[PDB]
Amino acid sequence: MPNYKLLYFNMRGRAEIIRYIFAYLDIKYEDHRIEQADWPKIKPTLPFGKIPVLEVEGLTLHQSLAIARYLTKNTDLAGKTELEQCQVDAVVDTLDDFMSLFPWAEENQDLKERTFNDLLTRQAPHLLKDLDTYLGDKEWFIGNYVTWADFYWDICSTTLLVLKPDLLGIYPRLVSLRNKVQAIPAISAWILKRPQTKL
Amino acid sequence: MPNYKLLYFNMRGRAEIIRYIFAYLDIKYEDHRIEQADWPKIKPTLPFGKIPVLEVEGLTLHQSLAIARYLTKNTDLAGKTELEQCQVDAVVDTLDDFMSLFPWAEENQDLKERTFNDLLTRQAPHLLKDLDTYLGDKEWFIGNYVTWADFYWDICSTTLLVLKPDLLGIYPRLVSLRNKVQAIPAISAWILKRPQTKL
Ligand SMILES: N[C@@H](CCC(=O)N[C@@H](CS)C(=O)NCC(=O)O)C(=O)O
Ligand SMILES: N[C@@H](CCC(=O)N[C@@H](CS)C(=O)NCC(=O)O)C(=O)O
Repeated sequence: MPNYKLLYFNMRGRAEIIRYIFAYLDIKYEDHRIEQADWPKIKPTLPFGKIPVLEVEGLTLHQSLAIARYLTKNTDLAGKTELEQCQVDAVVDTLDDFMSLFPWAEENQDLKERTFNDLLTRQAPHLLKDLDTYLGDKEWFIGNYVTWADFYWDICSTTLLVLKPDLLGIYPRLVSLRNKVQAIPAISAWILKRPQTKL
Repeated sequence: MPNYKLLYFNMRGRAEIIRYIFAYLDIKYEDHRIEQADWPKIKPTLPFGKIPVLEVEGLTLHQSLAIARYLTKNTDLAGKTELEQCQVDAVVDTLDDFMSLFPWAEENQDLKERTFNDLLTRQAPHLLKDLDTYLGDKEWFIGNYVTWADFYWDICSTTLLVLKPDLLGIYPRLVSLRNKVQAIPAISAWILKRPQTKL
């Protein structure tokens, strides 16, 4: 129904969860991508000087997870009951907590590459085992229906595999889960048309 | 109506936003506080091995902001419309993004004290000016009614003032806002009865 304008860098990054939700709900929007070179001109015009932001009817929303949660309201993706909605939120928060540990902006490319290494080999196995245990034998994180938490797992694991290709080898269940998310038609189409980018 | 069991350390920390919401809604709950010494015994029994957690009818919820958002649903505290709910969420996320930068677990008490210094003197002014600009002359962040975003500002600014006492001197509006939150009867009562703790 309404017109949407997503603004972010030409990368999956923080905006990708929003792009998945739009794809799934078949909601049209302008996927406005900017190059790093353009950022300096744009940054000062945004509320809290950061992206992504969503222009909705001339109102600029910010914060990717706040926007994702807003787009999924009164939708099954958010979770059917209030208890499930909290569980969906908790999983996205657990995954985001981890991805936030990565020093993506680290200037020192030595320390960075060395921290990435620690994270990927020391902490990840703990996150993965709890996540695996949580998922158990359910079809999706929450149960028998897909939620935006499952989308987030696909989004997060994609970048992580770019970092450490063999990261998921010991977790077939987590593998099957991301495979399932990727098989959903609306997502498969998006994945194929989406710009090939590293992060 | 239902029985609640909050589990966390004896500190405001991550669980304080939940304690504010309970106080305001006048919902009874067991405020179970544990000492650091007990943590090792408890940690392995929790889903993702972290606190706070909320036991509701024998179901363990986790992630403070996921729980806070669940408790505030179908309540004015969450924001009246879907657009305002997104804005309330976004403010909480902006404030949490910042507080997360603080290396609270830093072993190296030199680096830590030195990073805290940087954050407090270089980044905070930027967060504070955007926050101030956002609030403008509204009574509360969202407008003419209190939301859990306002609670969060009181919670976050409390710890920050423990760090840098003169941090808010240049922002009278942000000061008036936290003073207003503190004047709400249910909050005033909580503040007075809550255990005096540093963080
Ligand atoms: N939690 C926020 C984080 C926003 C954020 O840090 N965005 C970065 C890009 S990943 C940004 O705006 N960088 C440009 C800058 O801060 O100068 C969100 O998810 O939207
Ligand atoms: N974003 C999470 C953070 C959880 C977290 O880091 N909790 C800390 C206490 S503030 C914890 O569990 N510490 C014990 C440990 O990790 O060993 C939340 O808000 O619940």
